[PDB]
Amino acid sequence: SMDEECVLEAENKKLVEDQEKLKTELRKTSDALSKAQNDVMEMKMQSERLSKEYDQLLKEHSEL
Amino acid sequence: SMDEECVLEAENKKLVEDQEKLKTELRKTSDALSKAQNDVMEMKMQSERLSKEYDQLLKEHSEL
Repeated sequence: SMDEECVLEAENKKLVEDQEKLKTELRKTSDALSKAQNDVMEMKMQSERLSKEYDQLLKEHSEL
Repeated sequence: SMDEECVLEAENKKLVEDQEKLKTELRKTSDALSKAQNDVMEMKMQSERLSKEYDQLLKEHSEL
């Protein structure tokens, strides 16, 4: 009936609105996860580089 | 019409099901982010600690 349809329509508008909010939130959370995963990666290869230069410093002083 | 009603109904079902997919997906991502944020703090304190003894090691050798 026309009334049932108008209820379904109203419900569908609300669900689409909620889906937009949910997608937005998923998108932010997901970006944040990505950035954090890069930061952990960038700090590791940074840290490795640093340790190599550390050991090298020790050597510069162990071999004169 | 009854055709329209049946389409709206099908769409309503799909939207409710997708809403659950999105909620779970969000909950998982949020948990993963939580873990990665902890790893960032871990990574940080390691890298900074390393960097500090490196700067100290450099300072000890520097005066001309």
